[PDB]
Amino acid sequence: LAPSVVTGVAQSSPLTIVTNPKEPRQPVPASDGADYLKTIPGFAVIRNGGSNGDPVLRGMFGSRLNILTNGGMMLGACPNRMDAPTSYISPETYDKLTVIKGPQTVLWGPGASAGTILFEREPERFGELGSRVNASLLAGSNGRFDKVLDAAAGNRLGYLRFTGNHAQSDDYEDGAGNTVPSRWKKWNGDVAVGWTPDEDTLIELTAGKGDGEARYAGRGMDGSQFKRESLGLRFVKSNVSDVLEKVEAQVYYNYADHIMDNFRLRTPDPSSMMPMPMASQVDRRTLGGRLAATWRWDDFKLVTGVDAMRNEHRARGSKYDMMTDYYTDADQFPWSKDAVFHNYGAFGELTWFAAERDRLIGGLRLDRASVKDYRQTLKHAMANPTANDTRADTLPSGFVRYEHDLADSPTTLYAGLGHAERFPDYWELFSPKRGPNGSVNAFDKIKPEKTTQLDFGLQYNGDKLQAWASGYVGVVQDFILFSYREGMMGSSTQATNVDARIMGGELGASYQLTGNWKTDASLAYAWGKNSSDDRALPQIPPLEARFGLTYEEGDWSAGSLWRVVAPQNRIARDQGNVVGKDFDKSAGFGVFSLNGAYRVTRNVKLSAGVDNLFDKDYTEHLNKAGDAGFGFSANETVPEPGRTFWTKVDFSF
Ligand SMILES: [Ag+]
Ligand SMILES: [Ag+]
Ligand SMILES: [Ag+]
Repeated sequence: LAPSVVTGVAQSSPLTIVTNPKEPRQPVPASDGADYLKTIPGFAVIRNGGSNGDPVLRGMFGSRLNILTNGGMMLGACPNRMDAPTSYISPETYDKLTVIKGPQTVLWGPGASAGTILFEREPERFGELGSRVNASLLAGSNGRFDKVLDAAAGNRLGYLRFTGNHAQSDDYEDGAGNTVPSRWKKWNGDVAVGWTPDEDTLIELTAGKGDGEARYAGRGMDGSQFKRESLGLRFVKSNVSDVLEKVEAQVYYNYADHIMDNFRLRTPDPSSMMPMPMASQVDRRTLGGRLAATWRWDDFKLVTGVDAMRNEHRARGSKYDMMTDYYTDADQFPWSKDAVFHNYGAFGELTWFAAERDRLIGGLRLDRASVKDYRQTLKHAMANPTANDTRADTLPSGFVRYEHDLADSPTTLYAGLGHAERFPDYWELFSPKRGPNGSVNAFDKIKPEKTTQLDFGLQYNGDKLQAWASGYVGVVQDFILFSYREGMMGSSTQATNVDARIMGGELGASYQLTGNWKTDASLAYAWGKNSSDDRALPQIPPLEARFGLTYEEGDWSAGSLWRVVAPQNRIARDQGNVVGKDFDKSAGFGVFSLNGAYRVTRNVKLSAGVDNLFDKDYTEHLNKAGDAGFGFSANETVPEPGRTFWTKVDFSF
């Protein structure tokens, strides 16, 4: 019953991790989706600045991860992914974060090669007329200050719910006393209206908005705006029949409006490729829906449904007349549409409870994906050879999983085969300046990515000791890979298709030593190989381990955490994704941190922490290369923060 601070999350069900994001996390997160996944073994984060990291799962990056918010899909618009999906998510506003590792589900959209991530909010359960609030404030080093509010009121028949947050930090300092360009600010406000005409019905309308700004240690530009707009409507019916346990319909609309420039959060580097004030605006409009029925009968559960999705991308730039140094901002020009994606899918999952200690699950889905290139020209300007052209493909995926509970031990074993196929996304088709060799551009030739992967592992849910492991081996056909070349002026990317082998796993245990002392540990490993070129895959996080120690008496608790990270010597220089490249073997490091928590009232709880107690100067292997405009050298990557203190108070009524 004693309050805690979360240093790491364990796996509770096979392949499935579930956590409540509202608890204090020990490497305290910069109020961003990617930082709440640091806590779960298998995740790493490309650091861009102080916030807005790009999450990497088992070495896979980007659209290989399926990031859902209330079953809806929010996607960002920057061509260089300053606004990864998780930039718009504020996790402590959500109630449940769950992660399914590997291509082992079909219920939540196409192409979840690496895994799916589901932030949800469970609906209110009001009986009498009533209300509830929970809130939190947080203050830390470097001007870090966060407010979070969650309030609802309603009764048997419906409810109003408000969720909001405001969060900011100024530039942090690394372990050497250098201050890192990394100031950020974020806010969100979202409302939900729910109507529950009887206990077998739920209709809910959601709407919300958010904005932010972020300085980027790399990049060469900063993000001055991250406008989000979201509209959602869903519909749940329970127990409509004896076999038809549930029917869920849902429709959602998301809009991202991003602005990047070099004069609002920095001053234009007078000796770069951008000495002139320049901004670029992009937006992304996303409309999509789901409809699914769950059938339960005998020893079988069956979920069948269809989903659909459209999304569109547009952009406009600034202009700088140079011999009259007059600046025309981007809002003075029209939008140029440049891409439209469509997807329609149909899916089903079947669970056979072969009684007792045996479970067998299989799913399939078939997807029709299509894109149209709307760029009339390229970037001064030249013709686009694929203007108005279209591409489509029909892509099937599916999986089988078997689960076995043992006789003696409280042990579950499991193994699964999964095949997943993913249509290339906006960044793989539109951001590279060159496609495969012999191609007119990326849009024309980049093939879908096809992943076949074997997942297996076990859980020991004993008393005193809980343990879990999950491994994976797989091959990827036509893995989409970026290469960087230096043609004198500027850097130029090239997307290609290669074949890859991948493997790895995570394991962890927590032992309850006494009634007061618990210890736990985790290990995460990833390995990747480009078979086409016989060399390592780029941007693969090195071997990582975490050891925690926690004492809890009555109302209070104290924790320690050691994070130790191996060097990464398997690299692929000048290859990577759309965001970063490999360049140098990384050094290992260890980082130590302390936290404490104390329940004052049944409504008020306190916590505090020191991150990086020993002020270690360290950089992660994945982090982006720092920009020549600031104090960063040649492919030196942005360092991690130095010692930081934080304190937090949680309220609940
Ligand atoms: Ag941008
Ligand atoms: Ag620029
Ligand atoms: Ag310019």
